[PDB]
Amino acid sequence: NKYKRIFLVVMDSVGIGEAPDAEQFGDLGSDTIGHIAEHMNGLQMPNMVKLGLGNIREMKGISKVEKPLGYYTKMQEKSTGKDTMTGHWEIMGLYIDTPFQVFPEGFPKELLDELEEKTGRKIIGNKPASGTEILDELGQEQMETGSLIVYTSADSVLQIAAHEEVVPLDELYKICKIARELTLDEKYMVGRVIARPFVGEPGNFTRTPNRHDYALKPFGRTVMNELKDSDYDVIAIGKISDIYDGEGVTESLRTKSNMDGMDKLVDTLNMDFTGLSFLNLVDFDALFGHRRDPQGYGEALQEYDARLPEVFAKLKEDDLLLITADHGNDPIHPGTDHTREYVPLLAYSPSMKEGGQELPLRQTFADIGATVAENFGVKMPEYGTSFLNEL
Ligand SMILES: [Mn+2]
Ligand SMILES: [Mn+2]
Ligand SMILES: [Mn+2]
Repeated sequence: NKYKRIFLVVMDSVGIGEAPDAEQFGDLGSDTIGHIAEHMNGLQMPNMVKLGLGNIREMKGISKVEKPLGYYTKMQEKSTGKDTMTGHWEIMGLYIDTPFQVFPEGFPKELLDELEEKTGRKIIGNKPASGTEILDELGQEQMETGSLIVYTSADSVLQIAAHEEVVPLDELYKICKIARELTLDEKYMVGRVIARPFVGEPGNFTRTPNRHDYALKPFGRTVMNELKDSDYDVIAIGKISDIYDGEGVTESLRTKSNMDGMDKLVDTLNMDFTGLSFLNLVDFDALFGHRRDPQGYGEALQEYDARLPEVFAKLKEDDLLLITADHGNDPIHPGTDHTREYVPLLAYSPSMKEGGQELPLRQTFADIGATVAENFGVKMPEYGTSFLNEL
């Protein structure tokens, strides 16, 4: 193998400007990093800059360097959707025609009608809400009626809340499995059905650790599957395992924050493995992009950047670091959805003694999967063109 270990970091939602097909999505003008940089009066990301972020695109506080540490370019999404699952599935070598849906005005009556028809239970709520908001509003009604609180977030999810002392956990799980079947329908296609059991009393409801997720498997066998099948390590950090529903994963490390994600990345650098370590930094999307909070987003990017020099120090000659994103989520954009954007790609190994160069623009995110597959000599994905030889 050219590289013994590849460290792949997805800065979730960290887009680098509207894609050629942004108009289709109502995403004209979208620019995640650029708008944040403007809000911050210049972003402080000296390490990403050293890698060549400004060489991809110059933005406020983010300038090009003469000798970037590694190779750089951006990637264009080929799949139809701009959601997390589509982006990640494409990165690992797939092409996804059918987009996952979001529901800012709640779910269509037709879906909720069938769920009622199959479960024998009434549905209340049917809107985007945090767990706390929806429970304060409807928790008491739920307890008194045995109805199901159905709600969503800004992402492609269908969440079902029920009090553990009113709806048995096992019954809630059965209901979520029914909802999971009904939502395998392109009209209602949600990435994830989530059981949200809760306990307590009016004015004091708490969601329990008995949350269960019902995800769809990737629409194809991914480069991760092939790595696992060839006895390579595939270490998933953060939301990665969930995003792929465990497919191709050999070890999964849960994280609770971006900083914790970087700590686990550091943990994997200290591990003797051969294969892939794959981190998702989710705070960018979950805490800042969807909440349209450019200040919080900017601070998070600066916090992430400050962690990088330790990563640089731990990389070996036969390690490769890949940093990218899965879509945009411009925190100064209308609405709460993601934005259709190019994503940055930075590829760095300490063995690049003379620094890196510009790569041709990646015409699909699957170019990452193809590169990983070629490196480890496993079956090449159907989509994607490897840039391994360019490095
Ligand atoms: Mn938009
Ligand atoms: Mn995402
Ligand atoms: Mn999102």
